[PDB]
Amino acid sequence: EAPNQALLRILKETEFKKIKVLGSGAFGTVYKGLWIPEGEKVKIPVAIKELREATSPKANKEILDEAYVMASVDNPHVCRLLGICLTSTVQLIMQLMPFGSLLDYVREHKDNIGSQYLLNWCVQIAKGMNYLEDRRLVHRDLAARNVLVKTPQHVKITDFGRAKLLGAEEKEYHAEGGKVPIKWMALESILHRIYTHQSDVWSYGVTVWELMTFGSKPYDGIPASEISSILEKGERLPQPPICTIDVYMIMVKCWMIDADSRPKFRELIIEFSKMARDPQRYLVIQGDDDVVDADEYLIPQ
Ligand SMILES: COc1cc(N2CCC(N3CCN(C)CC3)CC2)c(NC(=O)C(Cl)Cl)cc1Nc1ncc(Cl)c(Nc2ccccc2P(C)(C)=O)n1
Repeated sequence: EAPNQALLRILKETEFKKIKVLGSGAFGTVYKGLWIPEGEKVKIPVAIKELREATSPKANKEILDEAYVMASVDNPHVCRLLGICLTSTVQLIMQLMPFGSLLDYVREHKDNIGSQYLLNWCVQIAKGMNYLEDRRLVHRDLAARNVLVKTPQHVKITDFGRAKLLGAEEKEYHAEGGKVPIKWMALESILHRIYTHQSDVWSYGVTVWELMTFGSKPYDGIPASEISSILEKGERLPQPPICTIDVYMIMVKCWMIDADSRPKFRELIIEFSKMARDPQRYLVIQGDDDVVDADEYLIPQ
């Protein structure tokens, strides 16, 4: 019920210069690029997104909605929406995450530092979510894929297409149909489309399991239609090899059926925080020019 005094910044399409095409597909097309606030003497590196290329006026609904959310978040572990450009096709100008998705990164570099990296990432993602929990925001699509790498030491949560902001008396979002990422999703949601902050904890568990397994596919082989029952019988993802019981037990708590006996993000920070002060006790792995980054180009507005 608090007034969302966020500022939406509209950018002249001339101020920035597309440069290459990082990925394309469902989202549409993301372009590595560069933004030069005029008469400002900084060059800010950016991703520039547009959903494919067809008019589809229902699409701009969705773009302008993710832009609404991102405009309303500001945390060191959540993606910064920089502004939009009101071209025929509407574009989201976002901060460039130079190292790509965490999913890729862990896959590409299975020579990944032990918990120092792994458990540090676990802390930073819990901080990210706990913030959205303050902001009464429910991500509904937490996954290794949707976490970007600014540096190997600093990650941020992205992709707010499915995000929903709870009203001041909304425990759950009661969603319509659609294609949903079934393997990352609480059961109460897979069955009753009831999404919650605690449902987001479950997706945090699958994400952690993704990182601990260096990129494995949840329930690989299984067909998503099965998942609902599989998890109803009592089944869960396995204990990843490098995982001590201490870590694996935390993952398993995020996957309880009663969502109120699942742990809270503020606790997840604390616990992983503790573990990351003695990383090797918990994770066992063999061998352990005018540019300004956006995190320093603070509001000219
Ligand atoms: C500029 O660095 C990036 C590089 C890449 N690669 C991946 C491999 C990479 N190799 C070099 C660096 N290390 C060491 C790893 C390997 C080079 C090219 C990607 N692509 C992916 O990691 C997959 Cl997704 Cl192809 C991204 C970015 N950067 C970026 N920044 C902001 C956003 Cl908002 C974004 N979104 C975005 C971008 C693409 C697709 C989808 C999405 P969305 C809207 C759904 O989040 N990307």
